[PDB]
Amino acid sequence: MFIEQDIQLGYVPFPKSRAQQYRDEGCWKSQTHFQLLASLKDRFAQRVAVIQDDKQLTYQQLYDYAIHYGTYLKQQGIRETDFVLLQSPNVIEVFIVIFGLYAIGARPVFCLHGHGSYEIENIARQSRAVGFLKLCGSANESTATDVCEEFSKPNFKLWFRESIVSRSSIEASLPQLQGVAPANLRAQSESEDIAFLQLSGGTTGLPKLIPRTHADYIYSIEKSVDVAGLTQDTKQLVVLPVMHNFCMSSPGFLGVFYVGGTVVLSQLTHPRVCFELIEKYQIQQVSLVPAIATLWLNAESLKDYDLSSLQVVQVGGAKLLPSLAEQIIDTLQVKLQQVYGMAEGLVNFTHLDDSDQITIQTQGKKLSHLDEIRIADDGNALPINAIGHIQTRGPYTINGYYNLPEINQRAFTQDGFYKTGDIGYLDENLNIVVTGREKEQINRSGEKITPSEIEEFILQYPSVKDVCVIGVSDERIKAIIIPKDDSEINLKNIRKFLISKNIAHFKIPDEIEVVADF
Ligand SMILES: O=C(O)c1cccc(O)c1O
Repeated sequence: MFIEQDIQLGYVPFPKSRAQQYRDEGCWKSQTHFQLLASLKDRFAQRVAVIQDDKQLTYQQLYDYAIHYGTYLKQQGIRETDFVLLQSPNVIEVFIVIFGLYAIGARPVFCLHGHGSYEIENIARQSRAVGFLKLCGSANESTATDVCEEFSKPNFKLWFRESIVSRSSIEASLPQLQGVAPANLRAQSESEDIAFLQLSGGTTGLPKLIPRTHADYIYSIEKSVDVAGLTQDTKQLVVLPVMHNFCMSSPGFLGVFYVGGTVVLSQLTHPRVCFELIEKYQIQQVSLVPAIATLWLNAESLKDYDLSSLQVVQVGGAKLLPSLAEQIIDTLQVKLQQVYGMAEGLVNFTHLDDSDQITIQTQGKKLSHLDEIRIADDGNALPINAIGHIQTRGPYTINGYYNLPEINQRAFTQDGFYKTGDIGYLDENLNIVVTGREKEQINRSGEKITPSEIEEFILQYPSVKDVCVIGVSDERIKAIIIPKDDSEINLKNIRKFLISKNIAHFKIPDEIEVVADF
């Protein structure tokens, strides 16, 4: 079985007990991403799935192009369970390449547009990817081979390097299909096999690989569809990066596909462009982050377009100020829907029948009744209305990043809960309220220190069992160390140990404290 090899390659699977419950309860279903697409072509063949400028794909056309492009990848040497990096802006051909890979059982590795070669190089190595597919909005951008020529080290195993330039027609975007006869392409992947790798939030360093299976990702999409209220008449505007988990599935373009609705792709966030598309296509839903909502609400063009069709606006990132939330609701005359989610798994939505106050003040309810949210104090669970470290496990939450055993020992609890790094509380209605991050960045005399970084090194000290690197005002760096009982755990020795390891001088603790617990 593929899972046997995957485990040896760094995949941490769902424990057998928890996997059975998720089967028994009807969470995990038996469709891969491509079996889902086939059944969507069966139900919604002639419905428009995607629009981008003057290009458009019905569900039938999406499935046909995907078959064709999958046949081409197969002829080029891509094999089932191979990892392939996919970097792309918001162009319509990205849906052909995603499902083309799914059609032969290849495994996408989703990379944000705007990630540099520095990010691509480490992701390619860590995933052992054999391919890099890069889509370009124009003939000016860097091709897949241009990016690979920037690597510091050769990567011989990443031998497939293909670029697609998005042009005025789909047929002209995929000229390599011209000499390929479409194939009955048959992958043997099961729904519980790994479907793809996502990337974690890359604000503090190199992104981590996140393995999702078909069954658990499609389950999350099914649930998101219900809570966002999507139907086959839904028209959704896509302004966020297509490669990002939010835009993909919360409820994302996959949620719209799932119901036979229409996705409208814009390469741009510019207010006037988006307002025009909303008016033109009578868009009813859009997902935003606060920075885009601020841009829209302060545009003086707001009054020049008919935005009457807007019904719901998702806002994700868990960093939405109540004042802006209320401005969103009243200015756009929509139901606000806050989304607190993460590529690693758990997603929380406010509900469409929620009071406006709840949508203003909270990030709503977990997708699954089998989702488990622990607000941890020392590790112990806290009651309602107590602020603590948000931890989670459930039917679509990863049990480990891919091919990262040392990080995994730290990013998950002993009983297998994912540690989000966020703090917050569950209120009286069981709505999550995110109030901040567990360990923010320290401002030590100009330098910005990532606590997680200093913690990793200090954990390489033999007698150390736990450390928490915090900042004090003056800002100084303090390390709270829990010993395994060692007088050699002291400031001078820890500092010299870190210097010897060649960390940045400006990231060494200025103070130590050896306690028995936090
Ligand atoms: O990564 C995120 O911030 C995010 C936000 C909302 C919904 C999601 O699925 C996410 O991954």
